[PDB]
Amino acid sequence: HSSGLVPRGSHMSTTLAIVRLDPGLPLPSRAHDGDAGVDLYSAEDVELAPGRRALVRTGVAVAVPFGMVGLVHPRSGLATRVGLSIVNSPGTIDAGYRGEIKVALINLDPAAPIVVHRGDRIAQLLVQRVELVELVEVSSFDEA
Amino acid sequence: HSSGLVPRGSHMSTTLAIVRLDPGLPLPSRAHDGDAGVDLYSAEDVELAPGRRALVRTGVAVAVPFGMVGLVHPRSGLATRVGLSIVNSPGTIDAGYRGEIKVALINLDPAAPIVVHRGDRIAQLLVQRVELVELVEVSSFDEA
Amino acid sequence: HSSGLVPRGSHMSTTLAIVRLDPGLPLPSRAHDGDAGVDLYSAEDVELAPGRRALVRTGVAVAVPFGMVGLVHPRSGLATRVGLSIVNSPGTIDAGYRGEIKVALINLDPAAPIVVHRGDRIAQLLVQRVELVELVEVSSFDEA
Ligand SMILES: O=c1ccn([C@H]2C[C@H](O)[C@@H](COP(=O)(O)NP(=O)(O)OP(=O)(O)O)O2)c(=O)[nH]1
Ligand SMILES: O=c1ccn([C@H]2C[C@H](O)[C@@H](COP(=O)(O)NP(=O)(O)OP(=O)(O)O)O2)c(=O)[nH]1
Ligand SMILES: O=c1ccn([C@H]2C[C@H](O)[C@@H](COP(=O)(O)NP(=O)(O)OP(=O)(O)O)O2)c(=O)[nH]1
Ligand SMILES: [Mg+2]
Ligand SMILES: [Mg+2]
Ligand SMILES: [Mg+2]
Repeated sequence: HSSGLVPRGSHMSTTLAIVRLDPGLPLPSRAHDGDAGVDLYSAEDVELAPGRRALVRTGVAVAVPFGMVGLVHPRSGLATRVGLSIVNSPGTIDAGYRGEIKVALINLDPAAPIVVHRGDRIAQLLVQRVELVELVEVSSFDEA
Repeated sequence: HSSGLVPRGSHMSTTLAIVRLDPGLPLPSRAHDGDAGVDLYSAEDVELAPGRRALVRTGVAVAVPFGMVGLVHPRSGLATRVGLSIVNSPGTIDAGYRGEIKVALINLDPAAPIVVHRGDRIAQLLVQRVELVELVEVSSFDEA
Repeated sequence: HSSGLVPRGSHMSTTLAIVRLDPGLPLPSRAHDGDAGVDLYSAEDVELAPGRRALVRTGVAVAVPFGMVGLVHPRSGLATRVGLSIVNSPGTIDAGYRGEIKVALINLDPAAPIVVHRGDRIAQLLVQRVELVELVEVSSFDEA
């Protein structure tokens, strides 16, 4: 009945430890139930003239579980409306990283600068399993 | 023997409900067996001068299963040949979305405009599981 | 005790067959334990003036398992420092592909050209499961 009970269908759902390096920002959350991503905030004010990029602090650190990856995606609304993107998209956040998550925002508009404010939602963070593959070198795919 | 039988190795393979909002376009399909993506069509004719972007209608809506994500990726051929990309790539399609899938195409060529026609394959849609992570705020990764 | 023993927690970890088409380059490896990606090398020297793109040979071919996808992501360091990106990111490598992996590098800097050398780490390759979804066409999401 209350939300502290893990419902049967979410028994196996994983936890992500997070430190709010900038406690002034809300915890990242999912916009709606079942949303793939939790939105990351900007800790900072930044203006991007057309074509410029910035490495923007999000004020969070996370501990992606071993066997998993964090993935930093552009929001579609800002992408379409003003041409905001992420140079290294999808940003790859490794299980072992304990640093601050940073977003390499870029202005892909021709002519209009983008102003981002501290407390704006600038990206989305997903968490997926990844295959930590063992390479097997072969001389031909025949043999494999 | 016939294709209506789910082969043992595909017993668990998931279904994706789709509505062809624009019934004039073929259903998205995989180019070859085991292909990660089904190709999305453009419902529309659009010309992108260098550096410009457009939000292009695909004529489909989908129901990504709960626990899953739809992911909209650029095709590599158009990317290399004419510099076509997707501003918000990888496009994030949430389980709860029942709208039309739209592709934010962008011309990354310097000098040559891209012409897209209705019925062109402009992107690829993948479907993956996602971890709907429960955030656990900690003051340090020690504690976690 | 020795590394030839598959530790219990990695019993199920998957193998990826690889051919070094250019045996002069090291095998792709993970920068640290639990890293999502193995770094791909450039087989070639290439200079990208601002805004230009190139399809760069990596000197490898791989056999992504059936049920899986290879994903080619930008490195964040080069993305931020010099504006290097990948036009079709995330590059989609299909299970059935046995060709050379190629990286569609692009210079997103305004003004400074990027020089890549043979033996530079230019991208990262991830491997994930993918849902080879069966489309089910419906006239409305009601019915589904
Ligand atoms: O390439 C895309 C990406 C998203 N979408 C749709 C589906 C997705 O569930 C919805 C929201 O995507 P984002 O969360 O990336 N956009 P934004 O964060 O700007 O809007 P919202 O506040 O709706 O989450 O937009 C597309 O049609 N095409
Ligand atoms: O970054 C990439 C992406 C793809 N590829 C190769 C492997 C992949 O299986 C193949 C096809 O990729 P796309 O489906 O993204 N390209 P496209 O749709 O233009 O061609 P096709 O008609 O072959 O699917 O191209 C690369 O070598 N590097
Ligand atoms: O969008 C990003 C991407 C990465 N990162 C951090 C987390 C990740 O684990 C770390 C390394 O990312 P890359 O491997 O993509 N960068 P690079 O290969 O340049 O550096 P390294 O040599 O550290 O792997 O950088 C971010 O903070 N934001
Ligand atoms: Mg959103
Ligand atoms: Mg294709
Ligand atoms: Mg790296």
